[PDB]
Amino acid sequence: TLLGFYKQYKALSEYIDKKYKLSLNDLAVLDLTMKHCKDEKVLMQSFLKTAMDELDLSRTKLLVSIRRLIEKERLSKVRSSKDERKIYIYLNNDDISKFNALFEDVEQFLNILEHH
Amino acid sequence: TLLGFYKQYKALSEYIDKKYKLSLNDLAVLDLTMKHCKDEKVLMQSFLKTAMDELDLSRTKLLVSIRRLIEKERLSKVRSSKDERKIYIYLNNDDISKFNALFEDVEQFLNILEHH
Repeated sequence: TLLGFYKQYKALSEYIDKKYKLSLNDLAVLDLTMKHCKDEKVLMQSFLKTAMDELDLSRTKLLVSIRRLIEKERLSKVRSSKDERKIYIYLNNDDISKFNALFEDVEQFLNILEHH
Repeated sequence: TLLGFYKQYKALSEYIDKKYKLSLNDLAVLDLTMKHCKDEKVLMQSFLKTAMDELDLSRTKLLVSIRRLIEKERLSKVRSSKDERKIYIYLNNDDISKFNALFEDVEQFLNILEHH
């Protein structure tokens, strides 16, 4: 069951990587943004604080994930308007359908792995 | 369930890393040395062949796990005296003792994690 768990993680991790060019860190971050950012803009700084705390990653590794997500069009960003130093992240409606598709696919691959 | 699994994996990895200075890849390989070089010295080029076959890891990956397991004195190697200067890997009785103590401890921690 240790070895079992190792096979699950490797298979799962290869699947996500070959299919969506994301890591599990990426999916952990994306899932956070769903809870804290559903069609409501959130300041990076505030999100990074919640995120570092909840997922025990470095600030540095989170920004890698956040950049990758926005680069791959799974998460949105906005600057300004008033203050050109406050950046905001958010999930729009297409980001959300994408989120629903990625996780149904990924969670269902995990259900299968959890048997064989 | 996705984030659950991620949490489990993060915690197990960190436990193995902090307490044993090993990775999951290592444990997997060690488990594999236990199904193959418990009773015989085994030729390393022969181990890897059946290792990649059964674990699907990078040859490049395996050679670093093996070497770490020997450096950590959880696996043993010897150099043919006879005609080749080829390398054999094997588990001795101290190694097998360390193997059972290691897997007992890690399986028990995994068991704890799989309840929360």
